[PDB]
Amino acid sequence: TLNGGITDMLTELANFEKNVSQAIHKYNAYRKAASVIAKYPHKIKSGAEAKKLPGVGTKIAEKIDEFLATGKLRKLEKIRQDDTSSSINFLTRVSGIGPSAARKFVDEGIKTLEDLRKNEDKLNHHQRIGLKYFGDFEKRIPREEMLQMQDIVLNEVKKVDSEYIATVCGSFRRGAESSGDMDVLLTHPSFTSESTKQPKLLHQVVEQLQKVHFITDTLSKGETKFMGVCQLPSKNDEKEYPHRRIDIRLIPKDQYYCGVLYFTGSDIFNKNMRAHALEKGFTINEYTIRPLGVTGVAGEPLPVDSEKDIFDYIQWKYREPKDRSE
DNA sequence: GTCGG
DNA sequence: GCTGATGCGCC
DNA sequence: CCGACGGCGCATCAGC
Ligand SMILES: Nc1ccn([C@H]2C[C@H](O)[C@@H](COP(=O)(O)OP(=O)(O)OP(=O)(O)O)O2)c(=O)n1
Ligand SMILES: [Cl-]
Ligand SMILES: [Cl-]
Ligand SMILES: [Cl-]
Ligand SMILES: [Mg+2]
Ligand SMILES: [Mg+2]
Ligand SMILES: [Mg+2]
Ligand code: NA
Ligand code: NA
Ligand code: NA
Repeated sequence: TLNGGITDMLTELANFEKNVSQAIHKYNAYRKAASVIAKYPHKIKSGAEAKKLPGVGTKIAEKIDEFLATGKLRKLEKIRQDDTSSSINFLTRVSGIGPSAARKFVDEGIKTLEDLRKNEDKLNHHQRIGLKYFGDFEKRIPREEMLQMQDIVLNEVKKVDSEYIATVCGSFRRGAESSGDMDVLLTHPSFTSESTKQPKLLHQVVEQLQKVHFITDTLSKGETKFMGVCQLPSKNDEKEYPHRRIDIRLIPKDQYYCGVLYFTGSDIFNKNMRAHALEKGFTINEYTIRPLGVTGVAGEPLPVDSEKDIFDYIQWKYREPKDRSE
């Protein structure tokens, strides 16, 4: 793609800052620069040209100058040749191992998948699951399979109570031809900002999905969020489907539009949308859009009747989910 | 790492 | 148990 | 050691 060299470089640096340096703001700066550069509709011919974009400063402009001149960056060469860095970065790819645990493990000489397997007693349940399905979770899900999964989920939710409404969000709702995982937004009339009437509204759905063997394991679970694992059933003498990650989020029904905006993403579109909201004097989360009063504190939630209404408050032209991907 | 108070 | 900080994760 | 930077759910740890 156009300017793919540059956005790959900046992404790789981003992941280094997050996973090795533990520098989440440098991670976020590298993410933002890559984002702006990717939507820039010309070939970047210099770092100066790039510097003009919001989120590109001197140091990134200089890196872009090097890469444009040489087709590589020495900094990233050194990082790739550092075995310790590589090991730490690699371990964070296990679901449940973040930058902190990855550094702890590598400090104790645990550097490979083999090592994690030999030292399974050192892992929490989440991590054990991340490891068990490490290969599967590296793979994307074709949209064809996402359709089957949607259909299993909607049907089983329908069977618990026909008043539930389940919406597959994330990259799927953005129309992607493959997805990293399944993200499901769930609402029920009994759960609103004003009132929780039923207990166990999420629980009911999860247990039903476990009962039909769709959901296979649980990473974490509370009253409104479920993180876990699921699997399509497969046909005889045909290899199984990979196990997949699934996220379910129960949102107050009167807050559907804020929730579906959050859960549709992308992640960087969300952060950028929320960033623009702050400079417009608003704050947005998955529940509400609120005005910022001086003293910092946010005021009452503003009424919202559509996804677009949230765009309106901050004066962004509406973006279809298609055009919310990076 | 970048931008803005 | 609490409050608050950290570590994991989600978009 | 200019500080903010998007915002939060679930699990767990420190200091009560
Ligand atoms: N864009 C910047 C740059 C620096 N600082 C901070 C860092 C210091 O804690 C404080 C005062 O730094 P200086 O004395 O360097 O700023 P001066 O304006 O006094 O420098 P000069 O003597 O160049 O005019 O401001 C800031 O708030 N915003
Ligand atoms: Cl940082
Ligand atoms: Cl809403
Ligand atoms: Cl809120
Ligand atoms: Mg997803
Ligand atoms: Mg997800
Ligand atoms: Mg994601
Ligand atoms: Na810039
Ligand atoms: Na991880
Ligand atoms: Na509108």
